Amino acid sequence: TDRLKGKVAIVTGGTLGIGLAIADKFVEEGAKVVITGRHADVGEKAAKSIGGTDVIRFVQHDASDEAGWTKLFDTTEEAFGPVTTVVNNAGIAVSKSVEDTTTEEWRKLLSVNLDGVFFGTRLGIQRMKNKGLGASIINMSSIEGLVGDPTQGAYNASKGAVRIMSKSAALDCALKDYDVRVNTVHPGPIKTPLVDDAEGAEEFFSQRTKTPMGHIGEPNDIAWICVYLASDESKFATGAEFVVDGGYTAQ
Amino acid sequence: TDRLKGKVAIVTGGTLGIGLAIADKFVEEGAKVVITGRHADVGEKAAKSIGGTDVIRFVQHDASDEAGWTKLFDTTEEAFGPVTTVVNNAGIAVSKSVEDTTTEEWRKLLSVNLDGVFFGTRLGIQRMKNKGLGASIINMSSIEGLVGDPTQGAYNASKGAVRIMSKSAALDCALKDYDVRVNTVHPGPIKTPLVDDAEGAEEFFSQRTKTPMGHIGEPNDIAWICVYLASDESKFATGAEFVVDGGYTAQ
Amino acid sequence: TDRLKGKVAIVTGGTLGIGLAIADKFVEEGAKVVITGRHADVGEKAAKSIGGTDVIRFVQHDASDEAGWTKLFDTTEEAFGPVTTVVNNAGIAVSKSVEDTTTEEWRKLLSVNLDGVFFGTRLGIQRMKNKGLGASIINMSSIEGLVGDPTQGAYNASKGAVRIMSKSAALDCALKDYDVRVNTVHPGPIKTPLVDDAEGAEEFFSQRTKTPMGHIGEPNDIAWICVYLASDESKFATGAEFVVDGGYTAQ
Amino acid sequence: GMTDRLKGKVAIVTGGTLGIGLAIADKFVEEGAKVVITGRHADVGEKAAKSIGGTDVIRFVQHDASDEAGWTKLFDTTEEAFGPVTTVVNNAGIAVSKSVEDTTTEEWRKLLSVNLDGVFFGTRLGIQRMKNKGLGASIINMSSIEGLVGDPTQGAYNASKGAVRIMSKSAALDCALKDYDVRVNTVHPGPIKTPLVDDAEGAEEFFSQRTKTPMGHIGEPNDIAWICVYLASDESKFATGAEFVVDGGYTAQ
Ligand SMILES: NC(=O)c1ccc[n+]([C@@H]2O[C@H](COP(=O)([O-])OP(=O)(O)OC[C@H]3O[C@@H](n4cnc5c(N)ncnc54)[C@H](OP(=O)(O)O)[C@@H]3O)[C@@H](O)[C@H]2O)c1
Ligand SMILES: NC(=O)c1ccc[n+]([C@@H]2O[C@H](COP(=O)([O-])OP(=O)(O)OC[C@H]3O[C@@H](n4cnc5c(N)ncnc54)[C@H](OP(=O)(O)O)[C@@H]3O)[C@@H](O)[C@H]2O)c1
Ligand SMILES: NC(=O)c1ccc[n+]([C@@H]2O[C@H](COP(=O)([O-])OP(=O)(O)OC[C@H]3O[C@@H](n4cnc5c(N)ncnc54)[C@H](OP(=O)(O)O)[C@@H]3O)[C@@H](O)[C@H]2O)c1
Ligand SMILES: NC(=O)c1ccc[n+]([C@@H]2O[C@H](COP(=O)([O-])OP(=O)(O)OC[C@H]3O[C@@H](n4cnc5c(N)ncnc54)[C@H](OP(=O)(O)O)[C@@H]3O)[C@@H](O)[C@H]2O)c1
Ligand SMILES: O=C1c2ccccc2C(=O)N1O
Ligand SMILES: O=C1c2ccccc2C(=O)N1O
Ligand SMILES: O=C1c2ccccc2C(=O)N1O
Ligand SMILES: O=C1c2ccccc2C(=O)N1O
Ligand SMILES: [Mg+2]
Ligand SMILES: [Mg+2]
Ligand SMILES: [Mg+2]
Repeated sequence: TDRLKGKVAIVTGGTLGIGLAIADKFVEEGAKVVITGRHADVGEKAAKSIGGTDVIRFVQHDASDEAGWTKLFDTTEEAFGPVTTVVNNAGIAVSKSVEDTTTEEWRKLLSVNLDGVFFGTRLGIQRMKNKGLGASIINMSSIEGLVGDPTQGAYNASKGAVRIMSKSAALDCALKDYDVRVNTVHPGPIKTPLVDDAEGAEEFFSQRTKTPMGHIGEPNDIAWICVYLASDESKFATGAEFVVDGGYTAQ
Repeated sequence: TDRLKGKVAIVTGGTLGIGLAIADKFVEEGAKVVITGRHADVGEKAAKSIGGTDVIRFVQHDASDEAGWTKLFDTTEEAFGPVTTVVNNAGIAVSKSVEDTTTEEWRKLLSVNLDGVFFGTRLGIQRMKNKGLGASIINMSSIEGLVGDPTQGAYNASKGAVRIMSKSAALDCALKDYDVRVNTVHPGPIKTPLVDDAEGAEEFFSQRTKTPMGHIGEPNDIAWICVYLASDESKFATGAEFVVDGGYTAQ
Repeated sequence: TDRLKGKVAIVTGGTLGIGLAIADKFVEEGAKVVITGRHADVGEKAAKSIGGTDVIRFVQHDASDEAGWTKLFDTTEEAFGPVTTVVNNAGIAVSKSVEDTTTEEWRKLLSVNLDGVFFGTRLGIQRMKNKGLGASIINMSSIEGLVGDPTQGAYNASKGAVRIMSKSAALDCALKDYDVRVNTVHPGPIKTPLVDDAEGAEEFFSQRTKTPMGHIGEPNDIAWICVYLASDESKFATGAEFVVDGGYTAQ
Repeated sequence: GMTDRLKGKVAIVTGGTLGIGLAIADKFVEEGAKVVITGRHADVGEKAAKSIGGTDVIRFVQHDASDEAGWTKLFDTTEEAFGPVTTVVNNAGIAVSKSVEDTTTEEWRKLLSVNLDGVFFGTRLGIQRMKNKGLGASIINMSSIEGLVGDPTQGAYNASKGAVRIMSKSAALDCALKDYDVRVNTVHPGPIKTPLVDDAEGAEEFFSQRTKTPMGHIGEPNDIAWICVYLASDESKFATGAEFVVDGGYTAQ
């Protein structure tokens, strides 16, 4: 039995890392999937590496581009039918303390990590409510929405915003019987291009004082909890935080 | 396609309500299960409803009886092989505020809800560590381990204890590369005999000021998260809290 | 006897409501205080209502105005000497679900509630670090930085961002021995002009299902926890959340 | 001029003869409260009381917090000395350096009888004795950062402090819904220099590592006393069911 039977998903930033693995396991469990990203070559190769146009397709869309979001839903519904599932995964990092954060860096990171999740959640509610789809919006927070990090100040702001904004949306949808659920996923450190391109990041976060398991995670670790959250298995889960972090926040 | 292929699970209180559904879906995903209960009559047919002696068996056992835990593991192990999965689900309730709680009520509830979880977790670590089994201890807390209830004082105490004790155990297992994960599950109100017997409770907890979804969940809602937590899909999840509560704690 | 002897505090949005009472009790405990606000008429009287130019002054400044923050510190230090204490209290509300929030409303609320706190915290760290001042940055979050509200989506986002960004700042100041602490305050409902102008709000949040105490608080309730956080009494408190909410988030 | 922040209050501080409790007793008296401190060792207890003030403001009572019957005599004794009790600090607690795996059942029951049952006995009796008297009554239950995060080598302690954390919310809610005029809150110290820490070899050094306490040092008993003063005063009349964390940044990372 396919765990995402009948589901049609948008996965922002689905061409690399966590987003790519969410896409991969979404198709594996029966979902039609549109992945987005900014770079077209990367995006088209990523999509075909999972399957053909009958199951998965790439759409060039910056998650911070408000107007492009309506085209994204229209295109996705054209190819596969009504969207049932939105994974707001696109996100960037900035290695600066609050003290050392430039306003340009601040605004740039928030435009993607916060405005883009807002745009996808607001539009996802409008387009998916009251259709009996078992709709599910999965917003990618982080353990950095739960704890602080002295060199990720703007990132911390954005992931904590996503954490609580998601509860507002969850509550509204539940109280209004919209048949739309909203939850946040909080990965610990995961081996991705994001982490690979940060020199010494994996060794640093593999320290026992950081990740008690003594190693960082893999993209599939996050894909599988997103499968649970996209599926009707989680029909009673809303407004909740799902932490897959090697024990990071437990100490 | 069997998400729990090769797993051997103990499920305390697995003859009614949430425990019964956990066993049901554990076997559907390929796991041998031993369920426990104090009443041999109710417990014997409960085992048969899911299947036969090649998948599931009943073992009479009070969760607060420390010596029986050793017999429970021995019994399970020669029946099905080395135990891989422990779901500490057995629990009782008392409808008293802290002020109105008698010491006998206090002690009785904690012997099951706190001592029993301790016995299963402690022995579960001893018997499952260092065997490459992908061991998982799943400790049933509650939303009542996350927020208070004015007339569930003893219950709140037990569920907050389970919440943080599981983190201790998760951290020690991770730091010692024991290959045992420990997580807690936090159901909101769920239609079970425990709830069916408290008169007017389902209606009370279906109010929007309690559960935002306007209804209470079903035992299968808790079964599917335990499936995720018992499987190797969650191998980076330890010391974390998984909340399935219809939005109850999100407001 | 004076619990804030020698302290020099900037209190943004100090002309009404909570900020006014913070300023009041700060001057009462021997702090020198600059309050800010947008309306000069209201602000000059607000300052005069507490004391003369020797203990308190008003500066017209919009917390979203980044360049003005540098002038605001300069003006405060000219008047009273080096700033020891920054209370990022200016904030606004928008009564819209996520689904109904206009992008105009989103950007406007975040410019005050989030950018304003970022500007104040970042400059505060730069201007107060390494000067033996027992410096303290107090960032005004809300219970709405902890739980969601279906009709305050952007507000929830802002208060969640403030909650976790403040931890980042607290950690970096602690690790670098800056002698700057950073904490967040999380009021529940408080009788202020913000609540009074919102028709039916006080009645709604006084419901026992919302505030278990059956009434909302008053500005001095937040003033006194801010005095504690500004004083050297709290020299071991950093990165933490101080909730004064009538029991709102305890259920 | 300023004013005694605990004028008219009457406090019971369990385990108030050493460490955090002693500092809570000391600053409670400084702020105008009348205090009874408890402890198991009368020698330590009687000198503790005398070091803070006379019997007009503070007295010692030998009492084991696990001893339910003694709680009644304790409140009776405090009433006769000072008047109706207004403030209960459930501070007595002990530790056990064992993982969950390595905890003997005897270590388990002993720690919980003090850390959990003792806080239950004091909270329940505090409510019964202080409800409906308009005293501005406040129950302060001593949890820990170890009621918020785990520690691999304090499994029973973690259990006890997580229980205190949530049981206090139950009591806060019932008290508020019933208009008892009794607030209940928990305090969560990070590592604090006390006899409990001093007697654990290498504990202060371990918890001074930046990976544990970002401030690079542990706190002192007055750090906890001053938040308890706030919680006992009518200044916190709108605070109930909440967690007050004074930990040098430990749980912020
Ligand atoms: N890696 C971790 O340790 C970790 C931990 C916790 C949370 N997270 C979160 O999980 C999410 C995935 O992170 P990751 O580690 O997989 O990052 P990654 O390896 O850098 O992948 C980034 C993906 O997002 C796309 N992307 C970047 N900017 C975008 C924009 N403006 N609009 C649309 N798409 C964009 C990228 O494609 P293009 O470059 O072609 O646009 C790429 O497909 C992020 O939200 C991150 O904050 C990551
Ligand atoms: N129902 C809810 O809304 C809800 C919500 C959150 C959390 N929970 C938690 O989830 C767990 C299951 O609750 P439920 O609603 O399924 O309870 P339930 O309907 O009362 O079923 C409890 C099961 O536990 C067994 N049990 C009772 N006392 C026992 C003991 N001393 N030793 C061993 N087994 C015992 C019972 O069998 P016998 O009668 O034969 O002993 C029964 O099989 C509990 O830990 C509860 O605290 C429940
Ligand atoms: N009241 C509650 O129940 C409650 C609960 C939780 C949190 N809070 C938070 O507490 C803080 C104060 O709220 P309140 O209820 O006291 O609000 P209020 O009664 O509306 O007072 C707000 C104060 O901030 C000033 N202000 C508004 N916009 C500003 C800007 N852009 N720059 C500088 N100052 C500005 C106002 O003066 P001008 O209008 O003249 O500028 C006024 O002095 C806010 O951060 C709010 O989010 C309030
Ligand atoms: N120190 C820390 O770093 C830290 C951090 C977080 C929380 N805490 C908590 O803070 C509280 C105080 O700890 P502390 O570090 O100040 O401990 P401490 O220095 O060991 O002092 C403990 C006090 O409690 C008394 N006590 C011990 N067992 C008792 C019992 N059964 N009944 C009554 N009194 C008893 C002791 O007196 P006798 O010796 O006369 O019995 C002593 O007066 C405890 O709840 C602890 O769990 C401590
Ligand atoms: O992007 C990241 C990351 C990179 C490297 C280590 C930890 C983390 C984390 O927690 N998030 O969200
Ligand atoms: O025992 C209970 C209960 C009873 C009635 C409604 C909800 C709940 C819950 O969440 N737990 O744990
Ligand atoms: O501004 C507010 C407010 C107004 C009225 C009721 C509750 C609240 C709250 O929680 N915040 O933050
Ligand atoms: O009792 C203690 C203790 C002792 C030594 C170091 C840390 C801690 C702590 O967090 N609690 O609660
Ligand atoms: Mg902006
Ligand atoms: Mg709540
Ligand atoms: Mg931590």
